[PDB]
Amino acid sequence: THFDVIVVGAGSMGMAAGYQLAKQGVKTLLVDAFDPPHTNGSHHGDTRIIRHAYGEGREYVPLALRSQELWYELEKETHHKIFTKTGVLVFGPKGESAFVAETMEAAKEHSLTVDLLEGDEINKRWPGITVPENYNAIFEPNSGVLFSENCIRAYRELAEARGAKVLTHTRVEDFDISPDSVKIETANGSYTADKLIVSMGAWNSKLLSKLNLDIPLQPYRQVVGFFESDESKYSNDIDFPGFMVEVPNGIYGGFPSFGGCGLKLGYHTFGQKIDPDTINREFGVYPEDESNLRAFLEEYMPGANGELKRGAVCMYTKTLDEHFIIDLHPEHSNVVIAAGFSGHGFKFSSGVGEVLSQLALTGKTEHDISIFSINRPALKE
Ligand SMILES: *Cc1cc2c(cc1C)nc1c(=O)[nH]c(=O)nc-1n2C[C@H](O)[C@H](O)[C@H](O)COP(=O)(O)OP(=O)(O)OC[C@H]1O[C@@H](n2cnc3c(N)ncnc32)[C@H](O)[C@@H]1O
Ligand SMILES: [Cl-]
Repeated sequence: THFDVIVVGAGSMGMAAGYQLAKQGVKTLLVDAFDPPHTNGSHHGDTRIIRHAYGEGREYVPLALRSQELWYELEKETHHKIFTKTGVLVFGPKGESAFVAETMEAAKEHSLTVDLLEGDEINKRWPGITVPENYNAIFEPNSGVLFSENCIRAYRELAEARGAKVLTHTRVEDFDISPDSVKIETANGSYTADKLIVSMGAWNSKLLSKLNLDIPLQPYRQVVGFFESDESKYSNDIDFPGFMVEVPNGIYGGFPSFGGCGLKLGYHTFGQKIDPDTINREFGVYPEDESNLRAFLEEYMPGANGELKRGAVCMYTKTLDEHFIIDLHPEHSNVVIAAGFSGHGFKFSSGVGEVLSQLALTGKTEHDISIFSINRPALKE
């Protein structure tokens, strides 16, 4: 059967696209190597931060705000839990974090609601945080935490109810693009459509070559740990925030304990360079997995440094400039690419689903996606 649209990779981006297409009666096939949500890609480990005031760049702010509204819409549409409004705390040494400074500029440029705090004020407001007096902070009360696996699961169920088809456990191996149609090849059969969306996560770094693209995309092994914590300090129930922070040796992101699961932490600016088909997905096989996390906790969040309850191993896919790629294929207007989310895309996946649907159906989008151009110089070595 010939589809209107085929999505290859039904993960964060692809499943959101599938939902957007299905809701409009577009006949859509999604193909995934596994059965999303799953633990082999970039979307597991339960939780993801969404921030609006954006330390990676003030220009992501409208897409973040649109995505936030889309997440509230999803919360209303499903029985799965989507979002909890933890707020997000950003801190770092005063005058020595570009990330903090840009987050502050973004909030002023877009009139976001934030609180500015420094030093002992941070430690006083949130028992359990111990920063030096020379640190400053910006706290965003209305952003928070997404349950990422639930997001994908909900978009899947909703899309499928509207007639989208999802072909699981099926790896796309090659492509054949014509001026007026697209074709995918798999071990389970070949499929055709009018339009293609390519959203294969870390595997974009191996298979975009089949579409005659040569773009630096490096996959990285990124672990997270959940730690037994003082629940009187670090529980969501006592308003402990989500956080993304810069310290002299890099950026860390974390989450309050939800229902006693433990504070969750990840070291964002370091990971191992890997291949997605040979990555070691067992937490704790390198001593850095646990040690890098406790190095942060014992300094800054000392009551959240108990027994390791749970670990996970996830992948980032970085571009050279760490900005996304969201665009048409330069040689094929019937092919849409979503790649290179550089460890910070999940929060936008709802909005990206909308962009991808518009690009597929119309070749354009109402969103400003200029900074994510596939033709930009900074993508290339
Ligand atoms: C790993 C990670 C990422 C992350 C994060 C912490 C960790 C440890 N923290 C984040 C945060 O707090 N907030 C945020 O906004 N983002 C954060 N991230 C990044 C984010 O999770 C990623 O940027 C995002 O998930 C990327 O999504 P994308 O849709 O690109 O990737 P995916 O969900 O893995 O989906 C890809 C799918 O493609 C399928 N696949 C692969 N190969 C094939 C083939 N050949 N054929 C068909 N399907 C294929 C995969 O199976 C997967 O489902
Ligand atoms: Cl990523």
